[PDB]
Amino acid sequence: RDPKYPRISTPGRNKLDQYQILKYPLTTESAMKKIEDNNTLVFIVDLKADK
RNA sequence: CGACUCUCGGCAACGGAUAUCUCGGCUCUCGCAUCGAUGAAGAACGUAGCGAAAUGCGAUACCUGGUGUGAAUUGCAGAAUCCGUGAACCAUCGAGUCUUUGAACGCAAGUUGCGCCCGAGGGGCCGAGGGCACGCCUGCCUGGGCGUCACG
Ligand SMILES: [K+]
Ligand SMILES: [K+]
Ligand SMILES: [K+]
Ligand SMILES: [Mg+2]
Ligand SMILES: [Mg+2]
Repeated sequence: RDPKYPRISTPGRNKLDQYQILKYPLTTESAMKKIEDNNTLVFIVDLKADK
């Protein structure tokens, strides 16, 4: 396919950027235990974000 | 005299009739002609400092932009703004955005399951982003058959 015009002309922007992936951290008592016991941060993340 | 039953009146209950209403209904008349593969109608999930629904909107998410008007919104709180490119849960619309779906279109489907191609940008690797259904029309490219021939 070598089209005579592009069907989409908008570049296409990454709407699932880092600010959508990392919404906010968890601050519950269980989540705070993970910080000093297992060097772990708990985050609320987007549903579309994989590991 | 007392209890019980029945009965008459006064006050208090129970219940929601009556009366007066009404941003609703019903009937009639008029004007207009505008949905969708440029993805509709419908369905799902999200979205507010405090929201569940209804209403609105779509990761730009009770809204962005333009224009108009011209000082509010308010249930609470905080911010912004005022002789101004300037408040508004204001009006209107030409600029935008518009998740998962659905005629629904890579293949499926009680699955966010199973594939292939291109590709900014940082040989290979990692990519943001995007393509790949069916029928049909015009043109085009690559082909098949001694089907009809011509010359070698
Ligand atoms: K009585
Ligand atoms: K009445
Ligand atoms: K399967
Ligand atoms: Mg509303
Ligand atoms: Mg489908």
